[PDB]
Amino acid sequence: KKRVFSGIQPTGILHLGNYLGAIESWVRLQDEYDSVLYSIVDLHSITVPQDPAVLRQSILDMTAVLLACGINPEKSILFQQSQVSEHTQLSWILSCMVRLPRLQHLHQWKAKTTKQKHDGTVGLLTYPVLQAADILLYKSTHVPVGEDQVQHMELVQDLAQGFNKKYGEFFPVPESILTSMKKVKSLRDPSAKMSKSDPDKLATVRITDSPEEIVQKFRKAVTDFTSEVTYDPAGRAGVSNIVAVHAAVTGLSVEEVVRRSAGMNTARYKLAVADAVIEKFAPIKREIEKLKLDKDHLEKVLQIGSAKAKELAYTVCQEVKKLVGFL
Amino acid sequence: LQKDSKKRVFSGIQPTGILHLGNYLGAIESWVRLQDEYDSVLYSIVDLHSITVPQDPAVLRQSILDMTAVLLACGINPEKSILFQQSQVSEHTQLSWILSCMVRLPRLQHLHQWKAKTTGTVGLLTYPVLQAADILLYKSTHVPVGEDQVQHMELVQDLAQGFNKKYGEFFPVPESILTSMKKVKSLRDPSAKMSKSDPDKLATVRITDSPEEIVQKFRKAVTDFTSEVTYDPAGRAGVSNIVAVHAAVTGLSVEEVVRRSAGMNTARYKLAVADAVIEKFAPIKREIEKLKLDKDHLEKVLQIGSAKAKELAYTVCQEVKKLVGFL
Ligand SMILES: Nc1ncnc2c1ncn2[C@@H]1O[C@H](COP(=O)(O)OP(=O)(O)OP(=O)(O)O)[C@@H](O)[C@H]1O
Ligand SMILES: Nc1ncnc2c1ncn2[C@@H]1O[C@H](COP(=O)(O)OP(=O)(O)OP(=O)(O)O)[C@@H](O)[C@H]1O
Ligand SMILES: CNC1=NC(=O)[C@H]([C@H](C)c2c[nH]c3ccccc23)O1
Ligand SMILES: CNC1=NC(=O)[C@H]([C@H](C)c2c[nH]c3ccccc23)O1
Ligand SMILES: [Mn+2]
Ligand SMILES: [Mn+2]
Ligand SMILES: [Mn+2]
Ligand SMILES: [Mn+2]
Repeated sequence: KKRVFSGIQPTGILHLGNYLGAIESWVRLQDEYDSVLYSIVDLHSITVPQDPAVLRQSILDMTAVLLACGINPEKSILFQQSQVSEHTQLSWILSCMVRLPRLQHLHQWKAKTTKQKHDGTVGLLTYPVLQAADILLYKSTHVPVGEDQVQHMELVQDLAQGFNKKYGEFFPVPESILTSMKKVKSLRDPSAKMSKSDPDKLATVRITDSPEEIVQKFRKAVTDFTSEVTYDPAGRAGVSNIVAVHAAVTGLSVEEVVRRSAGMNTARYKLAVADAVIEKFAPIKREIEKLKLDKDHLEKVLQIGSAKAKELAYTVCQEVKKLVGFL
Repeated sequence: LQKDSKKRVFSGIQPTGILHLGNYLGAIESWVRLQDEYDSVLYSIVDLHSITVPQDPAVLRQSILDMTAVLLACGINPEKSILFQQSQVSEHTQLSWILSCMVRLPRLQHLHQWKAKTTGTVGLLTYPVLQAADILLYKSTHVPVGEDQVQHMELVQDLAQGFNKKYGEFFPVPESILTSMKKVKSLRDPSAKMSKSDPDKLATVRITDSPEEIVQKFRKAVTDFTSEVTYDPAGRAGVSNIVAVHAAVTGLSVEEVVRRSAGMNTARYKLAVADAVIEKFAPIKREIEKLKLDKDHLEKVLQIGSAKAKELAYTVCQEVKKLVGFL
């Protein structure tokens, strides 16, 4: 059977990259596939230190945001990763199949400075394995992610294959789902992806930002000194990112938005894109504001989702234990 | 040093391999005794730990049953202690993940066990973290182990303290219990500990060994060619190990066995120790043989024990989750 799985960390506020890279896919997917699971991955969150009150609130906030984006709990299973014990159990098993250098040499770790590598947690080092577990546990076939997680998907595939080699065919080898906006760039540093953890508030366009805030971020967005608007990602990273965003939020092609902007300079154009983003977000923000007020419902939503996931997970984990030799 | 009110003993053994003199003198004998000295005692067959070395599932399966027989035979009493299967309690890996988010890679890399085995998997690298979780999960205060695990125990204490520093005093900082026989030496290499994983059958005195086998192993035991029997670990490692075993099995002191052996050559002396070991093991071996006959009973003992552990564990893990911010 086919099944979609994807995850998002509760920490920070959901932004334009998350939305274009993945969340939009999630919403579409729920109507295309019979079985769909979306997880707020709180376990992944703590790979970096979290304040407990902040984390608790982020989970609630993310729940509101996802619902506001269109995730329907009648159609998908929206759940809290920590509430399903099986994730870590499978992760352990998987970790017994992975050599340390495989993890060390993943770009997301490898890129770090020697110091940063000395400072990061073992959880941070190992999250791809947990990620593999999150996916494999439900025998998922399709996984929507951003570009930064592609390498991890290969590991997930290798893990499925490796388990299968040993114990016989058990796990489907999952496939990534990527969008054109797989790597939305930071507004302030177009070399970098847009991130929830970016300390620079200007860089990141959040779902909950005011129109005034969004316009300002686009006003401050780094471009270049060419007046005309063109799409040229190698040449003009910031402008191209902005154009791409525009195309994505409008449903027009890059070629069309560039066409429509003739005679408009970048500076003006950037504010246009901001207006487009504001429109796309606006209904979502209205719903979030409504949802934020009923904590109980948000908690209930996760609880029920978590119960549904647990039923699925328990069954698989028992099968896994038998294959391994535990039972 | 241990000044928490509720005392609890925790210890674990890997199902894989054949229990040997070092396991028995180092740990297992202790366990039996402890079950009478402490009101709460947990002994875990740590199957999760075994798979840090790839296992054949049939072999692992059988190993678990066999370890259960061996422990019962040694005198572990399931109405006095909780004898359980690690894998049946999901909380261990849950806690382990959280702890792994509080430790850095170099700390793990520098551990002697890791360095020794890898001169290697993520699971192997991180077993000490799981070990900490195994202990901490039950708010255990006392941990009987051999010498080879002492370094790991210092990490367990550090992890408890780390968690406590962050979230408030929650975990007791456990203490090792060590015997005189904390490092029983290999009969063929007195510089090395006796190990289940040692390929050289002669080095290892197994619980299931025959009297002829045991006598031969002592006969072949490596030692010096000084005729008299003395205790001198620095200068006479092999002989001293044999003397120490003799004293442990008999209940007599090292100083006493040496005096009684006055007028005895080393060769005859070694065989005398062998006889003493055979006698100690003989009832245990008979019971093992009997217990192996009823697999349903062995399975049921673990099942019952695992259910008891699960209830204890669930309660703690929920508390931990609240502290962390998951709940
Ligand atoms: N700039 C981006 N463009 C497209 N997709 C993205 C972008 N940033 C994150 N994603 C995707 O969003 C999903 C959730 O990732 P995550 O929760 O780590 O968000 P994040 O913005 O990277 O936050 P953090 O900075 O805390 O890691 C993943 O599939 C990830 O690939
Ligand atoms: N030679 C020894 N002397 C005393 N205690 C030992 C000895 N070897 C192991 N132990 C103890 O026995 C317990 C179980 O360890 P374990 O199950 O790993 O046995 P092992 O013989 O080391 O097997 P392996 O070689 O597969 O690791 C631990 O507390 C360990 O410290
Ligand atoms: C720091 N952990 C992490 N970052 C990521 O981008 C992934 C995401 C959040 C993730 C965790 N489990 C998943 C399962 C399927 C798709 C994405 C994820 O994990
Ligand atoms: C390979 N894993 C491992 N080797 C050891 O000696 C320890 C033992 C078996 C262990 C696992 N969990 C424990 C909790 C308390 C005391 C010992 C252990 O772990
Ligand atoms: Mn991320
Ligand atoms: Mn419009
Ligand atoms: Mn060992
Ligand atoms: Mn006797």
